[PDB]
Amino acid sequence: MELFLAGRRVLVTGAGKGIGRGTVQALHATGARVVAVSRTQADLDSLVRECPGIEPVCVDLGDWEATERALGSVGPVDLLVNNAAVALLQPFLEVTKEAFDRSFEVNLRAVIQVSQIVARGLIARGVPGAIVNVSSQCSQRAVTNHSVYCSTKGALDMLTKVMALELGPHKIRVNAVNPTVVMTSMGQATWSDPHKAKTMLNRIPLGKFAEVEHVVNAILFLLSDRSGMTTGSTLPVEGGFWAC
Amino acid sequence: MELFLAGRRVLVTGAGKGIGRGTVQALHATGARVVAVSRTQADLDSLVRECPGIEPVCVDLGDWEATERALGSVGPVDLLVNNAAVALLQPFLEVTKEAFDRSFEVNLRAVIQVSQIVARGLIARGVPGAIVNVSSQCSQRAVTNHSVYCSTKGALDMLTKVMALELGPHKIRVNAVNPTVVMTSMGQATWSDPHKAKTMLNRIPLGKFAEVEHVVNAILFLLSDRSGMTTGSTLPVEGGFWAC
Amino acid sequence: MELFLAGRRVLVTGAGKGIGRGTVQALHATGARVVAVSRTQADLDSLVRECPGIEPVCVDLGDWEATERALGSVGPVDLLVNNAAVALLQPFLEVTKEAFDRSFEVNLRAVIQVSQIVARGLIARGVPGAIVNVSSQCSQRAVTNHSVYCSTKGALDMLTKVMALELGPHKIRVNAVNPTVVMTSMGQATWSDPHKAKTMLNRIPLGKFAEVEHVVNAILFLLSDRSGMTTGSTLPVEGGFWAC
Amino acid sequence: MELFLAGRRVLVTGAGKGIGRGTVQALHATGARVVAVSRTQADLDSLVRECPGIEPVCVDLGDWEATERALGSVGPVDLLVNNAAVALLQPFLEVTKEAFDRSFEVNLRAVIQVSQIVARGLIARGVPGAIVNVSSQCSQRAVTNHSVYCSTKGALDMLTKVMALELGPHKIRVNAVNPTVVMTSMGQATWSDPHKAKTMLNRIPLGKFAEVEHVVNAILFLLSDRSGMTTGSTLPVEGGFWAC
Ligand SMILES: NC(=O)c1ccc[n+]([C@@H]2O[C@H](COP(=O)([O-])OP(=O)(O)OC[C@H]3O[C@@H](n4cnc5c(N)ncnc54)[C@H](OP(=O)(O)O)[C@@H]3O)[C@@H](O)[C@H]2O)c1
Ligand SMILES: NC(=O)c1ccc[n+]([C@@H]2O[C@H](COP(=O)([O-])OP(=O)(O)OC[C@H]3O[C@@H](n4cnc5c(N)ncnc54)[C@H](OP(=O)(O)O)[C@@H]3O)[C@@H](O)[C@H]2O)c1
Ligand SMILES: NC(=O)c1ccc[n+]([C@@H]2O[C@H](COP(=O)([O-])OP(=O)(O)OC[C@H]3O[C@@H](n4cnc5c(N)ncnc54)[C@H](OP(=O)(O)O)[C@@H]3O)[C@@H](O)[C@H]2O)c1
Ligand SMILES: NC(=O)c1ccc[n+]([C@@H]2O[C@H](COP(=O)([O-])OP(=O)(O)OC[C@H]3O[C@@H](n4cnc5c(N)ncnc54)[C@H](OP(=O)(O)O)[C@@H]3O)[C@@H](O)[C@H]2O)c1
Repeated sequence: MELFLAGRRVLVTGAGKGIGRGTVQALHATGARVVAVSRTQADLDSLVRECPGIEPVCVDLGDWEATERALGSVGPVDLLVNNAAVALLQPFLEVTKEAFDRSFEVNLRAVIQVSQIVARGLIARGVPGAIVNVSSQCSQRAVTNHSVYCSTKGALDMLTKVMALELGPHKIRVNAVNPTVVMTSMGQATWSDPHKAKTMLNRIPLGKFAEVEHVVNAILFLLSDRSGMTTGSTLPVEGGFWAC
Repeated sequence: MELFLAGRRVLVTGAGKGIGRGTVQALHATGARVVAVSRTQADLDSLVRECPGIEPVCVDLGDWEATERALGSVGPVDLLVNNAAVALLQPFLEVTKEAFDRSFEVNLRAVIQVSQIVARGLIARGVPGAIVNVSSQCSQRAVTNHSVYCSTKGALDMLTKVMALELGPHKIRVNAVNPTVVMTSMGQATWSDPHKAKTMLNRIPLGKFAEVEHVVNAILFLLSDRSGMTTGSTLPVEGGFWAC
Repeated sequence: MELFLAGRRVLVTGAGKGIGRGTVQALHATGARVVAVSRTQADLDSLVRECPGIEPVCVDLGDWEATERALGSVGPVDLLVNNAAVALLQPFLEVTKEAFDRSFEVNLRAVIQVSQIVARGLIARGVPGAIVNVSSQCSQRAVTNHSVYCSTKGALDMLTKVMALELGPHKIRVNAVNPTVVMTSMGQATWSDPHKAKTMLNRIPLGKFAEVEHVVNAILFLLSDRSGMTTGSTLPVEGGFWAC
Repeated sequence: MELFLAGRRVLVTGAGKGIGRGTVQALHATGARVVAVSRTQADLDSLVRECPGIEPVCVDLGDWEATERALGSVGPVDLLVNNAAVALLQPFLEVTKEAFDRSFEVNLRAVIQVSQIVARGLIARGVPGAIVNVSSQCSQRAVTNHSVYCSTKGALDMLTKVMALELGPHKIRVNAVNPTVVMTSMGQATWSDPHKAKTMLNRIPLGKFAEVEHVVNAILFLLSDRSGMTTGSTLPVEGGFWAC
């Protein structure tokens, strides 16, 4: 199934590691032009060696002012993957103002700002496009010590819906993907305990956590014209965790 | 994106018309071996002329005993699309025992029976597979005169979930697709009035009804290993109707 | 908080045992006039001794023709609790035509028929009313061996929604309550194993199953004018099971 | 139905106007002791005249530091209603950093902080309690120019779920209410146009917007032991808007 992603310009946030990195790798492989945005220079340096031709942008996306300046003259961008996020885990009764603020600045505010920059561009050019927001299984199911992170992802699901409503007339589709634990730096920080992960694994009908490739495939399908009547959705990549 | 559907054996119900017909057409074009099951012989005759080498099975899927007999020695089936359904529309206070019975027999009990036949075969062979159930935007939003139809589709969503739970350990994924109005015989029976369709259209961010191709694309993605951590889901093909 | 249920005429199905029995008991204590409908005569005999002045109607609600005949001259009914149901548990691959048919006949088609009888009466009289459908935590989460039962309850949720839509203009509200395990004959048939119940209990934030009183309280709130802008809803009585 | 709210100490945020004000009025009428928290002194002055004995606290709840200082020695609080919110409406492509920040500080961060203060108190005293979060119909359905406000409410729904999970062991229930337009200063700012409200009204089965009394009744029921197995829920007070 040809997705018709070849030659199109794609911006990926949180491109340094895990899902964002895999997404840049897949897009570069299929002949897309990629803008790779991430917080840590070393991650972008190695990525550009692996994927020659991608345009690295090193910026902290929790910084509205710095984001605007860095994504300033990004150029035409046809397709957008909002993947950058932080998981700042604290028991509810220990949540701090600082962890709340940081989480919403990165996981949600930056989704607004980057998507605005991309959408404005598409509309000015009079051309259709697509946005995928990387949410989570946790966007619709609570997990201990994830009050902030779950709230950002629940917010992100709804944000996705409003964006879909308002951008649909401009032929811009906006979807979310919702993965279970993916063993990456985030995933194997706290799910690295074989029995903390055990209780969750028992709740997953397919009996396993998600690979980066599972998430990337879902993102690519949602970016493509193959999903041309899908907008405002939350596509689960969690092995049936939501079902039971 | 290669879906790896070439050579696999696929059974599609309600193959005679609309979405099921389009699904047969797409699968045959990609090199799958198809078992086309539908109620009306003429539909199947023409489809075999269009798609030489498909195996037609003419049966009324509302008939448990006749389905068992017809789908008896169907052979190895790796993939299953449960698409046959009836939309018997009556105001709630006019709902009849007959309309209820027929609707549940075709729209749900046949999903069980045909899925058992295929699943039992997969388990005997010890091989993975996938099932797609064609649901509806109505599975989750009520529409006047659709009390029975809405209930079958709401049931079918939850059926998809239990099937996902129980078949997951056998590496069989089970997903639903949930289209808005598709202008087919069913779609353009009652949504043929330009203002009955107008109120719904105003609720769709993408400002249009779904084409058969939109639904087939989602089906083919959910059948393929590209959607390998998606099970128990309800993938909307409704232009954003659920979102707003 | 006065619910203004004194003097109103209430019909309750499955009144013989568990939740329906408790509902009759509570309503009779508050001064409602109750029509108690249930399958087994002995259950109704004892309940009328406990609750003198209730009107017993012994009928099998799975029988459309017999229900029509029994609920024929029931008289003015202002409020309706659809509680009768069967839990026929079979592994998915063991589901039978008979179990499916029985389950849908009692759990759903009877909800339609009894609701039509009451609603038609309300509309003829030109007076407002309310209907409560007793659903399940299973309406929205799959449980092994509950493919049929889960599907009836998933259907019943969506039925509640269409009924709410169509009856709203007649000032008739229609809501569902969705309890977790309630230790009654149904609840303590299969959840009687202390470790089968253990895995579910660990998923309930309140760390316990529901008492009959919990469910009756939610029913009575949804019947009263206190819930006057609530219709089409699914009120969980599951200790937080859906939330996590 | 006695709710057993008499004599218990209840804190209500956004008590100055609309739903929060009605809630203080109802609680004061039933004999509860009320802490009334709101931004504008004049609103609290008049409230205390209407409801002698309530403890006014004038504070901007978007200010973490000022909140901590003001709700410092509040005293024992048994029950909590988080109602303060701002609706800062902007088209998606016009959303500003300032409107995002303000909305999340008030609508969500303050819910965290106030609920922490109350919960810590309950736990220190070893006593059960209840929290109700005033969300919205918009928490699960997108509305034009409400991207920020819808995202706060979607976040609030999820927050409610995590809080329910973590506080359930401490016998603290946490629920949300989700009203449609209530004609208050917020409601009749933008829904004051008789045809902007017309499209929404047509989508409401009960054919009307919510009164303050509808919301207050739902809050009281969720605060009471009558809803003793309900936690992590989102109780709609939107006349069936979600159903169709
Ligand atoms: N694995 C899981 O448990 C899991 C589950 C469900 C959903 N998700 C979601 O999946 C997505 C990807 O997560 P992952 O597991 O791939 O995480 P990861 O391995 O931690 O990758 C996240 C990437 O985002 C970048 N990033 C974070 N904050 C940033 C900021 N302020 N500015 C610029 N870049 C920033 C990170 O950079 P630095 O490392 O340089 O900070 C990193 O390159 C997220 O949206 C996450 O919420 C993850
Ligand atoms: N089109 C829409 O508006 C819409 C919207 C939401 C969901 N859906 C769902 O999409 C699927 C496809 O519908 P469609 O629009 O393509 O409908 P269609 O054009 O009416 O085609 C339905 C096909 O299923 C077959 N079928 C029906 N009952 C059968 C039975 N008892 N045994 C064997 N075959 C049977 C029909 O055969 P005969 O014609 O010979 O009876 C027909 O070939 C269904 O599951 C439907 O509910 C459709
Ligand atoms: N308890 C749980 O675990 C649980 C959990 C989630 C949801 N629910 C739902 O809660 C409701 C009440 O169940 P329960 O636990 O109270 O069950 P129960 O203790 O088994 O009582 C069910 C009552 O309904 C009656 N009934 C069943 N079929 C009938 C028929 N065809 N015609 C007339 N009466 C009939 C039964 O009569 P006979 O006994 O004479 O057959 C019995 O009096 C149902 O809608 C059930 O699905 C229960
Ligand atoms: N009516 C609707 O359209 C509608 C619909 C669905 C849900 N809701 C929700 O219902 C709840 C009540 O809204 P309403 O219609 O009653 O609104 P309202 O009439 O505007 O009342 C909101 C109250 O909250 C107070 N408040 C706002 N920000 C505050 C802050 N930073 N610190 C302290 N107090 C603050 C307001 O004070 P000032 O006026 O002094 O700022 C006011 O007294 C909210 O959670 C709202 O989101 C409203």
